[PDB]
Amino acid sequence: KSEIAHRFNDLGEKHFKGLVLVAFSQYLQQCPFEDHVKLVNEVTEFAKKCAADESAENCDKSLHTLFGDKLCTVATLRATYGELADCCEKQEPERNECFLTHKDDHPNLPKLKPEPDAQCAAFQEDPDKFLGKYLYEVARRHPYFYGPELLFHAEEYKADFTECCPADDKLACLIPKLDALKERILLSSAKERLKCSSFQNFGERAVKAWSVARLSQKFPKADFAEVSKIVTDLTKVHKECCHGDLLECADDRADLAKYICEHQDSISGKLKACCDKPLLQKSHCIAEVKEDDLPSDLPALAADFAEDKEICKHYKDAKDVFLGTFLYEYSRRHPDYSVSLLLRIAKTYEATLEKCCAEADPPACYRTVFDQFTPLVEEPKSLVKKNCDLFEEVGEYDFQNALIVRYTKKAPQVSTPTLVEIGRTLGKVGSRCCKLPESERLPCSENHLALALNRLCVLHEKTPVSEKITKCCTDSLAERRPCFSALELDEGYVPKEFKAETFTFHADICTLPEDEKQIKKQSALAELVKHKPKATKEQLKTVLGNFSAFVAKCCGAEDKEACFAEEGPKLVASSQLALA
Ligand SMILES: COc1ccc2cc(CC(=O)O)ccc2c1
Ligand SMILES: COc1ccc2cc(CC(=O)O)ccc2c1
Ligand SMILES: COc1ccc2cc(CC(=O)O)ccc2c1
Repeated sequence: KSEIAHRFNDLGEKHFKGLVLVAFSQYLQQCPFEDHVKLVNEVTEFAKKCAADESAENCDKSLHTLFGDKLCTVATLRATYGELADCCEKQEPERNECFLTHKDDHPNLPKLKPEPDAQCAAFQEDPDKFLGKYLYEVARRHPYFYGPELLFHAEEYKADFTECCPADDKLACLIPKLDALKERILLSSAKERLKCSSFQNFGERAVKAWSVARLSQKFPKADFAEVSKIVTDLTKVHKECCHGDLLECADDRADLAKYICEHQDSISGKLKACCDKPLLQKSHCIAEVKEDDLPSDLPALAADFAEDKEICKHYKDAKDVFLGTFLYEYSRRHPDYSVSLLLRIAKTYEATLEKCCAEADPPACYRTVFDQFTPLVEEPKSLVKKNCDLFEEVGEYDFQNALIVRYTKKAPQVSTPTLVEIGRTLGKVGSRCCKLPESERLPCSENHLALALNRLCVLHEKTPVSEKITKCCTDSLAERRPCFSALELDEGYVPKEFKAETFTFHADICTLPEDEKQIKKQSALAELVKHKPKATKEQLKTVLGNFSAFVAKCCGAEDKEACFAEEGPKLVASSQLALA
């Protein structure tokens, strides 16, 4: 009868309000917190009014009709969001489809820096409003954040402020906790942006293929019927809150958590801890659940997928279904393979049957299909061993520096801030994955590379500069990392016009936090590669060493500004000659 009433009844007032605020904040990122709270209230009031008499007028209307109508009431819409105001002319589903399009993944809003004194005072005088502020702030900085996951992260936030506002030291309790949370948000955001990116660019079939591989790894003892059910239900959950249907998304995610936990004995022995937790905790715990031990009775696949004489017959009859089965079974027995590698192997299996089932005697052709996988497995293992050997040797900052040089040579047209952010994110992959048991290194590395490279691809949709990057981002989801790995310096690139002020440093740097200095120095490294792109990585390491030395020296000088002014131009001059 009335959908708005249905969701309000199910989710509760608090969660309904939470998700509705996120939804509004994600669509309208530049509008004030004052304004969003009033739409949140007005909509909520309508849901209560509808939940009372469902037969009331306008209550029959869809969430999209109602949420999109409310978005067109917002003061100064044409002035602030001209691009988004045109959509308000259109009917549904055209209008929401129009809204979704005009979202910003890099809205350049100020860095989210904690103030222990002022925030604790805001939390005390009204916690409900203080938590609302958090949802708003993070939502407009991550327009594709997993809605119910945000409500979960907003509880971690509240848990930190409840612990640290009465405490003796208000900074030393709160500063490293909110930095760890900001770290966790960046990762949750990254995973859920790859999901939405995969829908936008490659489609539902691609997201399903990815989910089959991942869940098969996480739940190896689950039947193919069970894994299919969960993938079907999970893919609909992600499709919904990637498309802004946060009320639908939240309801469906809770149902799937309820399902996985009712059937946990047939799915995995790792879910017992997750299933005895509250609703938001439960959903988060399952999503991040440890992989189940391999079953003793795991079947041999050679007979079914290489030896059997009617494989072509099976394959031809229903391709997507047969391929699903192979993906399911091969992923189950390889928790030591990345998802992208499993999708690569599946695409090589598909290719072998396409070829072999055109020839005179197929069985003799596809008998050795599994041996076509060995080179696909050794390539990534090489790149992980090589990058981890480099990381453990030189550390996060130099490894990051090695990667900024690698990717600035690949895509020198890409902005320095973008190259630096990607180099630094790729550097974290070394820190996170190289320390893990070497069996867990490959999956960790490639699954986090997918996040880092999807970031780069998202930034590159906004400001396209490179046809090589476009091709790597749009061609094939499974072949992305290999595609990016394959890029070399463009021999037809014109070296950056040397601008002296680009490499000019002042005393301002000396007061900066550690990482903020790194960013400034790493920004300079990128600008060096752009001006002298044929310079060896060993040349660049030397020159930036000299830059670091110079900065440390002048920050410790009596007259810091005089030191930068006298030393700086000499260093820049001789740096040009060292990079020949
Ligand atoms: C374990 O950490 C890493 C970090 C960056 C990597 C980059 C690549 C991709 C490339 O070759 O450019 C491959 C493995 C990596 C492993
Ligand atoms: C149903 O089985 C599959 C297996 C591998 C797949 C890989 C991709 C990835 C890509 O096409 O680049 C997409 C769908 C798949 C479906
Ligand atoms: C400051 O520029 C750097 C720093 C460290 C690096 C390490 C490597 C690793 C290597 O030298 O083989 C490569 C480039 C770098 C660039």
